[PDB]
Amino acid sequence: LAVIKVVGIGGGGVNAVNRMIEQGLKGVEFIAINTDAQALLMSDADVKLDVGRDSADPEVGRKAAEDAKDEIEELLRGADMVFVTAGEGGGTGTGGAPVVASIARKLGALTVGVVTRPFSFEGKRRSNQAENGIAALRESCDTLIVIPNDRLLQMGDAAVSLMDAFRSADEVLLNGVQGITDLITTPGLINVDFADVKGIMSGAGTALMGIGSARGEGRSLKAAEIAINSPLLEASMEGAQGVLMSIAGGSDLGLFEINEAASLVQDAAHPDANIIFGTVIDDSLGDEVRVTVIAAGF
Amino acid sequence: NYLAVIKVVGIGGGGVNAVNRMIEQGLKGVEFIAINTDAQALLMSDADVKLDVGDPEVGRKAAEDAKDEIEELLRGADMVFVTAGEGGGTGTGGAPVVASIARKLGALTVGVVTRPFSFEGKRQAENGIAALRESCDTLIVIPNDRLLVSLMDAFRSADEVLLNGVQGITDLITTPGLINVDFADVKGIMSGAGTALMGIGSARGEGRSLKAAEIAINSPLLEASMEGAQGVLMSIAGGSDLGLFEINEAASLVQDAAHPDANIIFGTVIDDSLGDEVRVTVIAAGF
Repeated sequence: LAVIKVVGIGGGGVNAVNRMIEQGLKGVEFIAINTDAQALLMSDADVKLDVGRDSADPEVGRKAAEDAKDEIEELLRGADMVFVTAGEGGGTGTGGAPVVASIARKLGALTVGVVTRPFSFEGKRRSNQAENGIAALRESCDTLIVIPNDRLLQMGDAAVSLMDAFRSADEVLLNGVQGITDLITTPGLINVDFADVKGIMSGAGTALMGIGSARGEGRSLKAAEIAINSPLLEASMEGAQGVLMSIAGGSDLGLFEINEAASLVQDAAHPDANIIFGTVIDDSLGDEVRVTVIAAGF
Repeated sequence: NYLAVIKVVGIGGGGVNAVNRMIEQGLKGVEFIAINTDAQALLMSDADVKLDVGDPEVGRKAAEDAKDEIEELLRGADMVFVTAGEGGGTGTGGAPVVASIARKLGALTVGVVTRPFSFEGKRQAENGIAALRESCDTLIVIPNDRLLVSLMDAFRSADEVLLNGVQGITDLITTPGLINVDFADVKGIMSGAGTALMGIGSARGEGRSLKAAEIAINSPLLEASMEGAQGVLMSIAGGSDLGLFEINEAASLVQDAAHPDANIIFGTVIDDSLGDEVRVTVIAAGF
């Protein structure tokens, strides 16, 4: 029984965590860390830590987290797995996320970062800051999944508003966390457990994700094809040496269709790729199946 | 007055986190108080009462500055637990202040303190124990080394015994069982008793009460202090189907194992969520 903690740090990470809670993500403890007590008050996270109270600058965010490092470690003690989520580009997330991940990693927890890069329209300073924060977080994570927000706009609705675009960013962060955690907490016919996940995500390094869903005839092939070709994968599926694939569906998700999706992914992967295939029971999906691919080792 | 008023104070990040864990696990019949002692950070809490009075010396001074408010929080209590939980920091300086206020008020004052695993290294901790000991009636010391398995099993195992450091005793007082205790006897055995050690034991099915009790009494956490103890508190938590004979067999075992001059308070707790498991807690004080 793996103990999994999902940390959202900074407004962006805390927003993402609230979304995970609202969408019913289970089997995990939610931890919100921010430099804003009022925002935290509104959060439904299980644990809430307000940091840097005496002090969008990443250094201020780094020091607030460093100053609270004993406290953060005490909250993470006992976790088998720690997710560190943030919207890179601001101060608290950018600066603080590497501190949290270092602590988790020192404790020996399987440490997964899942972060967004800001949209280009947010400006060059947020983009430059996100890039430094990402390199920093990369050093302290087993796997760092980076989601380019720019690529989210090549999906979804063309008349998308600004709020809709940021909600989409939150959603994809949820998708990245849940695609992994549900294998462990609510497995289907093919049970991929914590030890399996740990084997493929330990020291895997920088990673990209792809997501697809579909309903009806050939739903599994279609969802897997969509996920394989996801703009978020940056057409780097062919080069990945490690791939973790998650397929979620109702209790009637059959092995034949699981296998059809798995076969499609093998044919699209690098010849030497290590690919783990797992399934999730999610009775709330109806006739739809949801495929998630995590690609690493390029 | 007749339903004993018990207050559980978590001070510092570790203490507040412990209180949050106790709330989350459904520990009943007590009032929870979370006291934040850091200026730069605040761990939020679902405790009944929260006080933010934000290095041990820093924690001590911060608590001293808020002593009138803390005294008002504790006023009325028959019994006060004080802990800074796992990890050091400002809480270790604040906890003795809270304990001496609780006690100057007349409450039975019980500190719970942990000694970290040796594998954690050392930065003070001992100074916090001594100061907390001087400020409490009883100080329950939990040496985490005796818990020894992954690193995360060890930490989770430490959190569990910390929680029981409070619940084993409070449940005995607050939650009815077949055998109920007189709080005056609890006060009698714990007032000015000094350092106490704890043993826990668990078993299910056949012979469960004797097995659980035997495990509790031979617990490495008691450091073989059971033979010499002059004060022993023992609780058996189980379902409502817990028979008097098996209960008495367990009570009998602890008497035989204890020093003949020992003072012994014994009771049971009806917790029906345990199924066919029984959980024994043994608190031993004196030499």
